[PDB]
Amino acid sequence: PPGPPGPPGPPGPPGPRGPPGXGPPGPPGP
Amino acid sequence: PGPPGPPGPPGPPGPRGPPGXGPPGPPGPPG
Amino acid sequence: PPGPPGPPGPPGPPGPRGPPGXGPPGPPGP
Repeated sequence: PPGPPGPPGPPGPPGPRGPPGXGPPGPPGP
Repeated sequence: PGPPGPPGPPGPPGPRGPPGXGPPGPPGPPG
Repeated sequence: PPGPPGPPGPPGPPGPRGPPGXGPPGPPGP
């Protein structure tokens, strides 16, 4: 018969970079 | 004597991607 | 007798997309 199965493969590659983040209004003028 | 066994199963997913790179807010109100 | 243990499995899929990034305050008002 065939031999036993081989080993699991390696982890896949990293996922893509996330989306850009979301700043507040600037300071008031004096 | 028999032939090679089947390939192994797929690996797990890769790691989550890195965090993204936000824009400035609007100008402040007038004084 | 059985054959040899089999070849390596394939890589997993890509990981999930990253989270959103972290912006600055806007410019001061006039």
